[PDB]
Amino acid sequence: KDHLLKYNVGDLVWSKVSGYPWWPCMVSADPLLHSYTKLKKSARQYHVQFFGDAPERAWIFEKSLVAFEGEGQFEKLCQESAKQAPTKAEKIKLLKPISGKLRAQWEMGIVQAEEAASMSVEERKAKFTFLY
Ligand SMILES: N#Cc1ccc(C(=O)N(Cc2cccs2)C2CC2)cc1
Repeated sequence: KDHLLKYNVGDLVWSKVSGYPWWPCMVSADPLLHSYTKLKKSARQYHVQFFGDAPERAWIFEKSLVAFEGEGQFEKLCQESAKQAPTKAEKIKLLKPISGKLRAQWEMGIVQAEEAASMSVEERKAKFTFLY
């Protein structure tokens, strides 16, 4: 059913998790379930790996994903998420630039994602699929 789906394994995406900035990810298979997409059964989720020195993984709703082209998208993603926010505290935090450990890790993720973007889907799957 790959053709009916917005993303496939190896596609680079930005993911939005509450309390975190938009983060560079790669759509991948769940190491235990062996699936990359599912219905939580009307809304679609995708399994993603978060790039960086301390990688993580999650099932994310399609509405919290944006196709990754590059770092230049980040500014508009922050602005759009801020305008879409209900609470004033949420808006303020979204536009506040990342700092410390998290900023360094986000930058490491970008570096990894940009290398992955320059490769074919097959090549990046082989190189950037973090085992679990
Ligand atoms: N290198 C690195 C790094 C990777 C991941 C995260 C991270 O905690 N989350 C939240 C999570 C949701 C589910 C599992 S983890 C991601 C950024 C949103 C932080 C740093």
